[PDB]
Amino acid sequence: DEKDHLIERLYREISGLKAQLENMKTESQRVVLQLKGHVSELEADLAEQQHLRQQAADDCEFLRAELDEL
Amino acid sequence: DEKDHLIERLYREISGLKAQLENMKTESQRVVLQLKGHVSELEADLAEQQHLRQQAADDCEFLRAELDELRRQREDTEKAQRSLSEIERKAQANEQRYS
Repeated sequence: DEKDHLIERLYREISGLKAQLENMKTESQRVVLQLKGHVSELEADLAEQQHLRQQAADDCEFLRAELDEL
Repeated sequence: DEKDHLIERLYREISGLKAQLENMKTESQRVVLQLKGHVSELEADLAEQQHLRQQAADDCEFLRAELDELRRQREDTEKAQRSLSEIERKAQANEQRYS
């Protein structure tokens, strides 16, 4: 015993940090994936709705023409 | 002494693990926040589109009805024409018949 304890003590701490790092890495990924997924869903949704908009916009515009014509 | 070397190494491993960790905490915070805002920007961009779509949708419905009515008018005017006309072009077509 002596410096040997300082050694064991330090090894214990290192062992801790490594463990810490891993958990935070796992936790960070479990979230960034879930957030990215939600994002990709929305992007999709937006594209579809963004399309329907243009569709209806063009529609009325042509209807407005067909009318204003006759 | 030989253990002094090992002690020095361990203290350096630790200081590095702490930085390594720290960075991660920081990056994770940034990344997660940025995404969360991206969601909000879309959570909204979407409403934006659903709104304009709907707004335009029933907008055409109205026009579509405007058109049906005008077509109804033309249609009924014709029926009255090809009906009252058949009566005349068969009454005066009847007068000459007796000559």
